[PDB]
Amino acid sequence: MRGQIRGLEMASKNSQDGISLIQTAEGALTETHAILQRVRELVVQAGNTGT
Amino acid sequence: MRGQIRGLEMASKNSQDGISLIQTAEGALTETHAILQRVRELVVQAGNTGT
Repeated sequence: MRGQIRGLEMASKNSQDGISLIQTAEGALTETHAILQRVRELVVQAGNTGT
Repeated sequence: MRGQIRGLEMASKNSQDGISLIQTAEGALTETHAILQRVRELVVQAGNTGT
């Protein structure tokens, strides 16, 4: 039982680290996203403004 | 949705620029027009005044 409890607690640590990682990469993709929003503004604005 | 909203707003800008362009060229043709009115006055007045 102490085996399972200790290993499980350290597993909780492991999982929280995972939450950290995925949180970082996610916010990174959020920035990527907003940038690409600006990109579409620059593809509409680079519609040659028609010509 | 933010894609469509942003791109659409900048599209409104694009269209208003188009309104500007067409407004300019239109007023130019208006001047051309009135000039050609004077031209017909000068083709009637250059009817040789008959002779």
